[PDB]
Amino acid sequence: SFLRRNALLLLTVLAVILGVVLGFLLRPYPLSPREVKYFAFPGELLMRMLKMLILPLIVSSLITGLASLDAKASGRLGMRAVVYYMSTTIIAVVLGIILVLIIHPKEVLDCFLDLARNIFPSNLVSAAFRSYSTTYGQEVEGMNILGLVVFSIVFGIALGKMGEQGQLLVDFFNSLNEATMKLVAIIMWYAPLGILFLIAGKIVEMYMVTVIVGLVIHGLIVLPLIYFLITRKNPFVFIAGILQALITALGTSSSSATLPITFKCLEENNGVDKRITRFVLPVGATINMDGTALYEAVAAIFIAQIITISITATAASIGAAGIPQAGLVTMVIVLTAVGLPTDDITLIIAVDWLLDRFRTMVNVLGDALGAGIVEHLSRKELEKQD
Amino acid sequence: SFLRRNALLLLTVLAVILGVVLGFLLRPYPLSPREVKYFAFPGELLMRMLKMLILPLIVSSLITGLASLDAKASGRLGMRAVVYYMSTTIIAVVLGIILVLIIHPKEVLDCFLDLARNIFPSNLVSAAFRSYSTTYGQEVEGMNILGLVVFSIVFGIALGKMGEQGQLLVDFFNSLNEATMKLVAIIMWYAPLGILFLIAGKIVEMYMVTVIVGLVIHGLIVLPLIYFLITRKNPFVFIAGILQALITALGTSSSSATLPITFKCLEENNGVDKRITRFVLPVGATINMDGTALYEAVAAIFIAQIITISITATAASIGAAGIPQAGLVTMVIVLTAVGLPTDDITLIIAVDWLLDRFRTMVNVLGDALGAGIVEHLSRKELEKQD
Amino acid sequence: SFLRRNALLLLTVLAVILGVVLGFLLRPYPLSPREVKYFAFPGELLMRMLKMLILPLIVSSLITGLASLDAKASGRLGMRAVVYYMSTTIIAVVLGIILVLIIHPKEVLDCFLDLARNIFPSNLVSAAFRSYSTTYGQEVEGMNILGLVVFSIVFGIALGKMGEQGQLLVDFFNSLNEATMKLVAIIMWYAPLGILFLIAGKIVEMYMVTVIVGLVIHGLIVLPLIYFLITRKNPFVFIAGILQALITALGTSSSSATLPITFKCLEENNGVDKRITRFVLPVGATINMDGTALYEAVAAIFIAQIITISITATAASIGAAGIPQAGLVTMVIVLTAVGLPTDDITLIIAVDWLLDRFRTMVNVLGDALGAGIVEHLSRKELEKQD
Ligand SMILES: COc1ccc([C@@H]2C(C#N)=C(N)OC3=C2C(=O)C[C@@H](c2cccc4ccccc24)C3)cc1
Ligand SMILES: COc1ccc([C@@H]2C(C#N)=C(N)OC3=C2C(=O)C[C@@H](c2cccc4ccccc24)C3)cc1
Ligand SMILES: COc1ccc([C@@H]2C(C#N)=C(N)OC3=C2C(=O)C[C@@H](c2cccc4ccccc24)C3)cc1
Ligand SMILES: [Ba+2]
Ligand SMILES: [Ba+2]
Ligand SMILES: [Ba+2]
Ligand SMILES: [Ba+2]
Ligand SMILES: [Ba+2]
Ligand SMILES: [Ba+2]
Ligand SMILES: [Rb+]
Ligand SMILES: [Rb+]
Ligand SMILES: [Rb+]
Repeated sequence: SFLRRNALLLLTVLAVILGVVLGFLLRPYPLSPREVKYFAFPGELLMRMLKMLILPLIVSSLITGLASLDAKASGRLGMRAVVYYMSTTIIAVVLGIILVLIIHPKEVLDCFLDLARNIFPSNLVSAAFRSYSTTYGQEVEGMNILGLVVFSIVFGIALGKMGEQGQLLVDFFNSLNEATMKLVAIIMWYAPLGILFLIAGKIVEMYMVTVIVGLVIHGLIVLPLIYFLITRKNPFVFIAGILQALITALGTSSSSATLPITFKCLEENNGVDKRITRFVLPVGATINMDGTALYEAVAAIFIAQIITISITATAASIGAAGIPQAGLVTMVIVLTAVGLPTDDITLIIAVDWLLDRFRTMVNVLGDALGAGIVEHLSRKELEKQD
Repeated sequence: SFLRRNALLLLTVLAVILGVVLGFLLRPYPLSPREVKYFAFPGELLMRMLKMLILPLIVSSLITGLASLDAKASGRLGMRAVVYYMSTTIIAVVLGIILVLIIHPKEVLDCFLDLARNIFPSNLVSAAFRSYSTTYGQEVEGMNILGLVVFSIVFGIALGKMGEQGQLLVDFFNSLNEATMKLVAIIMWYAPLGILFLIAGKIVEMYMVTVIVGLVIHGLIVLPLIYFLITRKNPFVFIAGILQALITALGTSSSSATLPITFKCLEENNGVDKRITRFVLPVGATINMDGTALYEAVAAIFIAQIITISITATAASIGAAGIPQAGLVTMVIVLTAVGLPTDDITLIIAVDWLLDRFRTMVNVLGDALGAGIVEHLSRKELEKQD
Repeated sequence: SFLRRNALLLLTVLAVILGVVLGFLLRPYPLSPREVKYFAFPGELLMRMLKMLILPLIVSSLITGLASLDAKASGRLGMRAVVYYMSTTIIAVVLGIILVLIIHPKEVLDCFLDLARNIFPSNLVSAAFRSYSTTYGQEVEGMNILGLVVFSIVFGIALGKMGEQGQLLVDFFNSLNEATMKLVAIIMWYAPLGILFLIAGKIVEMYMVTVIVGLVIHGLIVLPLIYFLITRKNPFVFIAGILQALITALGTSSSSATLPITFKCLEENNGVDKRITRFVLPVGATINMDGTALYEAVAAIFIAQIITISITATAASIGAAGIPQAGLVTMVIVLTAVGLPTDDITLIIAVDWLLDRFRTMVNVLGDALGAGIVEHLSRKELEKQD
């Protein structure tokens, strides 16, 4: 009965172990890294299929998400969601400093300007695939999620204040979100074939231990106890539904790439209201620092062998939303403010390929558990609409 | 009562004087021009917020603008609008020659080919952010307004001939125009904070006098007397409404960047019919040469110290719609036809930063006063639809 | 009466002869090839006008084409269409080997990977104008038709399974297809002026004979006899309607560029059902190899003076959908698998300018005659919907 009910998640569990085993079976690499790319190809296709659906999901989710909700109420439960994104990050930043205290193993100012320049895009067509970042054309390949999310929020809320006239395109983007979420059903089945070929190509190439210690204790103790404190419901039962999304989080290593799956794992598996998931999930894929700030704060102290380092590490990953090799460049810029050499970066690249997979896993769990706290803390607002 | 009724325009007047004063207070610049960019940043954000809204306003304005109007009648009042864009330019070109007579202070052929190549875009997605211009990829960053306006006009009129089937997406773009015009309400409030920081960063760096003499006499005598001749109504009362747009025209220095504000200053402040503003304003932001041809014709004679120079100067700025540093490159190409050195251009760049602000001010007033003449000369066509 | 009924096709026939005559009248070229570009300009404008309409036609045709049809039935008549695209190619590849037997006159593996990478686009906005192809950014200018067609098919069929919710945007893209097909009426009239100036600029610059022999025998014997075998109707009567599209196929030399005209020549001239033309024509503009594989297979044997060469030549042109100079680069990659020098390519470029015009003519006829066979072999499926 277990193999019949939960069939696809047992396949992804089989894909993780088979991906490690087959990868370790073909570990002595006599072939050039060019041939490794040809081997990791079936997993590379899944990423293209997922990246395809990021843009028409993020745009359509928020536009309907802020329109379905009253402009006055949505602005209030939105501030309630900010409470989660700020508190969990504060505890994580604090946890990172204690973690290195017991077990010790482009300009800086320009990144705060590029983040503000990315928030308000110059062209929405250019925002859909090019992100702004000052270089010495500043626009470079990689979706400007921070700009599209900002426009979608103010555009979506403008439709809530429109009513009669606005009703047309709101029904359009809801049908569009339903269309893009009907394409995700097929992408979920290609995931086992993808993941096993994707992680196998990435394996064939004490700080590492420090990171996982803090990441697991935050995702299994800190975050679930925050959920149990307000909702008064078991967190593992909520975790059981989002299992098909948390396993893919390791393979994808991007919260944006897993967003189409994470959406179905909350709306279908756990049974969470669409009106709040469409409001929490897109913002959470960029604003949430729970896992990525906890990874970057530990990275700064390890190579050095306090308030200024934390703020710079936060504004780094928010500025580099879904751009390829985001963690690689952001760690360089954060070292200019502290005054540390860039020679140590040549070693963390050969260890980030497995550590970034767990970084996303905490980030995806945070947005999912965040929506669970939001739903319970906004039940009266949701009943007002019905 | 005056401070209560007209509050935001008194703030922009305060922003202009405070922008000059604070700029002159911090005039001795010990900092590198890189730091000037960081200072002019709050005004740089307003430009990104305005450029954001250009594209979804221009596309949606014309599509509904030509569909709401009868395909037979719209084609006729359109020719009536061409009468304005041709006559005012002829008088301006003539005024420029008299102005230099009393007070004397890529190829040419390729620009006429690039203009024709820009009119019909090869790809509408590429047209939304890349303009065609031959270089020795010809497509370069900067919206192809000339191509999007052309498509929107023939696409919008195709919906007027569609009727029943076409009614769906016409109601979509009208709701979309209403959405983009509901976002402009917040951008209008960021303008005082923007303008004061934007003009201050631009101040810290007899021909100049000749230009303003011709520009003021055209905008305060020539254009208002043309309005008073047909409408038989006071032009200053019409100018009083568009005050919030004319002040921003100095700061933005682009007729396209001020189009979202100019739209509200005509539809809300002066109380002009949407059906004709959506028809006159987008075309006027590119086709109108009243101020920019009057600036370029005087530029040619001053550095030289007749029919061929005027036509080449007209087709230059129409070809370079909203592309950055349009006046800088177009003045180089116009000198090849007359046979004059490019050494004189190194001096006008340090004076254009204040002169281009008044160039746009005449251009924005021309499109606004043009719509006023169009409304009065097409009252019977508008009554036919009701 | 003949000049009155069929007026525009007699003009395009006049354009072909006048284009050759005027071109041969101005054959001794004393002007640099830069001036030839300025001469071929009125035909260059038609191509921009046609390329403009490719993207909003391909996207809107398939989305409504798979939604109007039942998800179960469409998947079946789709397999019936694959029968045509596979059988006609098999006969063509076989015909090419017999044609060279009687009358004898980036990596290879990467192209099979790039084709799979193009099928699933990473970003739909980027897919609308940039195609993926590995180079040693892989994304380069030229519409990713293979990616947009794939998305449109799975997105369109997702709307058929949506019903009530999906009904909104399906009526949108059908009105949009009707809009883009109402713009094509004016482009059809610019074609005679275009073609005569476009072919004249291309003329002023035994293998050639071998190609036309096989191309004419396939398009006038093989393909029409396949039509007459199933439909039991005269093929020349069906060819008579699509005459306005077949003449333009010579001028455009691209099946995608002629798609907007080919659509009207089937829906209006021959009177074919929209539901199947919108399903056959976009796929046929890329997947069909009837003419282009017959051109490339003969190209390999001529320069050499069997199963491995045919498969590589097929996957080459499908990978290079509508990208400029597709036949030039694909012939280089196919020679690496066989092991032949690239010195022979410097001669075929000066002969492809007339041979590629007939290559498309066979490809356009194949898609048109394919739709004719599909309609007759799916009459019962079409009656089920009514
Ligand atoms: C800096 O990064 C952000 C931007 C937004 C948010 C919140 C959020 C989430 N999650 C969503 N979906 O909507 C709103 C939020 C508000 O705080 C306020 C709320 C809102 C209401 C009314 C007018 C607004 C005008 C501008 C911005 C937000 C507005 C909408 C959080 C972080
Ligand atoms: C060269 O730059 C331009 C293009 C257009 C215009 C006029 C205009 C303004 N303002 C608008 N909104 O629509 C039309 C205009 C016509 O003259 C004619 C009118 C029109 C009616 C019917 C069919 C047409 C077909 C092609 C072009 C315009 C057409 C529309 C002016 C300058
Ligand atoms: C490789 O290049 C292609 C892709 C598609 C096609 C066929 C086609 C044509 N012509 C169209 N318009 O739709 C479908 C086709 C199917 O074979 C199958 C059919 C279909 C039905 C149901 C689910 C599908 C899921 C994925 C792909 C096709 C699907 C749609 C042919 C070649
Ligand atoms: Ba957080
Ligand atoms: Ba509402
Ligand atoms: Ba004018
Ligand atoms: Ba109408
Ligand atoms: Ba075929
Ligand atoms: Ba249906
Ligand atoms: Rb990541
Ligand atoms: Rb300007
Ligand atoms: Rb071709």
